[PDB]
Amino acid sequence: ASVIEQCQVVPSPGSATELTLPLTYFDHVWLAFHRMRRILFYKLPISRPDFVQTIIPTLKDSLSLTLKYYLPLAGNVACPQDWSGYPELRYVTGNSVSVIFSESDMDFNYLIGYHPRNTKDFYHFVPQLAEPKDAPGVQLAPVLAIQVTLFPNHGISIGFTNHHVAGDGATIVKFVRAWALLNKFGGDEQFLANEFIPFYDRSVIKDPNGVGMSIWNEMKKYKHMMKMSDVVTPPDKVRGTFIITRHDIGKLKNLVLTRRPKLTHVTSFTVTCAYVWTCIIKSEAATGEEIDENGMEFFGCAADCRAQFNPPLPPSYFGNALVGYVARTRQVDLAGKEGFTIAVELIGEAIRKRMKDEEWILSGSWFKEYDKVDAKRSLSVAGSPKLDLYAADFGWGRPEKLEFVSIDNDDGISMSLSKSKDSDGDLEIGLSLSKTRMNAFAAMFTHGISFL
Amino acid sequence: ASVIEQCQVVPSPGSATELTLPLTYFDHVWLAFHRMRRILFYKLPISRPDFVQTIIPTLKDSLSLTLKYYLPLAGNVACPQDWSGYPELRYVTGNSVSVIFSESDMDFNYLIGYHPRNTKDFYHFVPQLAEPKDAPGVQLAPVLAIQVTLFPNHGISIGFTNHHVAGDGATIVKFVRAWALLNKFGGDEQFLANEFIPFYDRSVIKDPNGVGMSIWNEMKKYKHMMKMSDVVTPPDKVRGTFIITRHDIGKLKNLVLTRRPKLTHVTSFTVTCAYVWTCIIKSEAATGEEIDENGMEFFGCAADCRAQFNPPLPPSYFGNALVGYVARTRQVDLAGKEGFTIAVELIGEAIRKRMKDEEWILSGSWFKEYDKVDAKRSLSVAGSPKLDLYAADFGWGRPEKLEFVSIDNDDGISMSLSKSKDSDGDLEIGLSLSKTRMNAFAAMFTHGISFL
Repeated sequence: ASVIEQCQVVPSPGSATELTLPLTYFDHVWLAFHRMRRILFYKLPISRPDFVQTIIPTLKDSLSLTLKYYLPLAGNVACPQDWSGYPELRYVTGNSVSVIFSESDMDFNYLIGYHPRNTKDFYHFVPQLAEPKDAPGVQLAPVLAIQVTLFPNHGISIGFTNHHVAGDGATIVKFVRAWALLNKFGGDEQFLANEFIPFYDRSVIKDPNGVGMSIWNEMKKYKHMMKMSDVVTPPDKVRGTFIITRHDIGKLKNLVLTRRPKLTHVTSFTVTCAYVWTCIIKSEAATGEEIDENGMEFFGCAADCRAQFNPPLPPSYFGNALVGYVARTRQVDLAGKEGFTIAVELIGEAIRKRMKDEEWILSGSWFKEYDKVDAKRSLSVAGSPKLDLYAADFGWGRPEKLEFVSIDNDDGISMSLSKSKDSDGDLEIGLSLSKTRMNAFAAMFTHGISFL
Repeated sequence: ASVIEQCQVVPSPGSATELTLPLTYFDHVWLAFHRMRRILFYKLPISRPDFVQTIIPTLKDSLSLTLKYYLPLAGNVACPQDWSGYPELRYVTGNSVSVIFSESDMDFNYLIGYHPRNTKDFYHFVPQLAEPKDAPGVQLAPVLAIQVTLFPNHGISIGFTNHHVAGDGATIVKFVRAWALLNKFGGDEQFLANEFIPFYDRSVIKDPNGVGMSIWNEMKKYKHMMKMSDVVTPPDKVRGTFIITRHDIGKLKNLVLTRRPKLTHVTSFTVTCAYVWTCIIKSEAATGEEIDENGMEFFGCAADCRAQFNPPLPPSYFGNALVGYVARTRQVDLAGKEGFTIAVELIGEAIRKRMKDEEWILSGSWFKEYDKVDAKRSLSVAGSPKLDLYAADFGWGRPEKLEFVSIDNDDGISMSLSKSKDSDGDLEIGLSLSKTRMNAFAAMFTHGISFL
């Protein structure tokens, strides 16, 4: 149910008029990627009246204020039509962010549970995101849209939809964080920490090998691959959160040590993913299935490159700086007894390999050449322990539940990962699966840990 | 394919002519129970000729010799037709054991694997067991039948079918053991250990409370319940062995100690069953299922009573001396995280309760009154770690694989348990399940231990 659309939410008075940003080679690939959807739920004893009275005006302000900092987010990513080259992120005085305030009679308490919940109901709280308009010899595409949604008496949700080409994940979260700060302290910029102020000037993304060009004036020939429209198809899968616990991580690390006592790279992340990985693989057998126990199996994830020789890139640099790491193995051994130990070996050495490896980013940019993986047989991680979007206090306190809605659309299994709401060192795992798989998996997760 | 039936295999020259044994209250209940089927496989480079030349005559001898000791096994259990009372085990000079030697072109190596195997193919190697004949005012039923089966070039199987009213499990295994000894040493009785010589005279089964009568002249009214005929229906389920390992048991015991550091009763048996129990319960959820997480769940098993104040019953006493122990709990908690710990608590205290408790056997014989359990929602254990039927060396060495075929027919989940073939302290778990359940379970078993 719709309350008021602010088709416009322009950046605050003091904002610049020109901001156009040509895409780094980091940005290019995301053009062929679907859009990102996150929701934040906030438990509140809020009435409708004062949602309209307060929440709207105050959010409306604090937002525009935010955008004066995170300017491209009102912008539009320009996409070249002929073989002229250079996609830019463009912002011009006039264009703005679409936000919708809606009200909803759905069970809040249900939605914010950790128990598996019908995946299709989360699309109601994430904005749909406008259709492409035209400029000369180019076409523009909205980069961000917000839905704020009241649950009379229980809380507010805040949905976000955005193009990965603009954002980063690291970059988008900084932005929410900052918007929250700005609302929380009623737009006193003296509260906006250095860390939440974006750093724009590119070229600090040095590119000697002309890969920004190369990695593009070649994609430039497959535009049907780069869907410019945001087309959402909610699937019937099921979405549930899993909490692996400070202690339990410890126990896992402990297990590794004992068994394979080499290995420098045994971090929380890598035990966690390694654990999930084996549960996925193991839980599949459980659901009566024809599976090639001999076929290869993949795990992948995106780094964040800002730590990079030269001087490590300013931790506020705006675009994308993701690079993918991939692990691989036959299912046979991943499903057999020393599977978790092997999982940790692989995932770990996937990272320990291409770390301070600047060459492989800039040169041998066949970082863009990890294209012999079976998307269908793989496991992709979304977030990062580092990213604490649970810190996004808007004034109504921290959130009750996070949902990374766009882990759904992936062609073969994707998992969210963030810090717990609650206990310092615990982690949240998000998953989106067929109800029977989900059942299978929830039982494997819960079984292994209980022997730890 | 049939080679030669010895419709007769009478006991050796020196045998007694009269042996009739009235049933203890231990024996009565087994009248309403289906028959027991076990197979032993022996890996051998054996040709057909010398199977006929040697194996047959030699087995044929050693067997009759054995039966001169274990006499009732040629007998017939008499079943009263009018309300006169007293079922007896009867043997008379003349009656004998039916044995069949057959040959088979099925893959031996397949059958003796631990991998799940089509349950229906094991009925080919266990004898069918004759139809009831008549005596005046009574009807007789064969108590035992043997099938010996050649696999040209790979081995011999030895199937057994028998009425639980005669045997015991403890009693039947002693008997195989003894037959093996007798063949192995070419019928030199000086090799037959005191332990393998049955003790017959009852009344050492003291009964002051007249329960032999009571617990019968009441069953005496439901004879359609006591199927006198052996009617076999092979089901399509799947049968696979699981090896929990000396070490792994240790690790489990260790886990208990740490968590619930009270509890005297934490034996291998009770961790093992407790473990399986939780895997059963947990693996059911995995297979997309409607299940009452609030409904009660049972575990049961048969003791062996020979250790019993008076003087503990001669360890060779012939009949049955089984009593059932039952544990119970809601599925909810058995499937949740402290499930295995709770499993051990329950199973353990089920035993630690009615141990040296002679009263509860003789008096309060409402040991026979454990009849509020949901057979459908329960887990029944067959064998015992003690019983080493792997020691049955006939001369061709110890066996390659044991199969307790009659764990199939149970109305809700039954598991075999014996010593490993191989490593001193490891245990074998037998199960018979629907292929999808079986898959589910094999993955749970294998997952939990790998974190141990």
